[PDB]
Amino acid sequence: NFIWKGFINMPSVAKFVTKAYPVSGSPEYLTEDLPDSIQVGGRISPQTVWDYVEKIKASGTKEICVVRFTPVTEEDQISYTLLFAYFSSRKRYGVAANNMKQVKDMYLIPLGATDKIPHPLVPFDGPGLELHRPNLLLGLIIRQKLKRQ
Repeated sequence: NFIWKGFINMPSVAKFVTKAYPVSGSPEYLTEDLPDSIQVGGRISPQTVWDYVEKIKASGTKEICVVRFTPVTEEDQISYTLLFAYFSSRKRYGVAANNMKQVKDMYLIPLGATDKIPHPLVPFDGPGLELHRPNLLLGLIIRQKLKRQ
């Protein structure tokens, strides 16, 4: 199942619809906690500003929910690729500006072909990403627990 379907809008440049699939959180109903359109507020220094995720981790098998985005239409895939191309070229991450209900901060991570997988997210605990991937935009959010029902 897709956990969330909705828009990812960076004004003018990338505006598109995308489905969100779990990568490092247990998937059981979280569409409640997310709006329909995600406005991209700006940027953040990914290569150094790992530290905020590191500051979050207190325990042993602690997850912050990380999802991958797939565009639903051939049309969405162009805008998708533009937003990816936008951040990947500049070596920055996207940041969401929208009223964040229980989410404090949310980030879009352009993941292309990395030899070492961005280290501070790799321990997934639950699902995970495949080795044969396209260029992917990931959503960085919050989960805790695993098997819900």
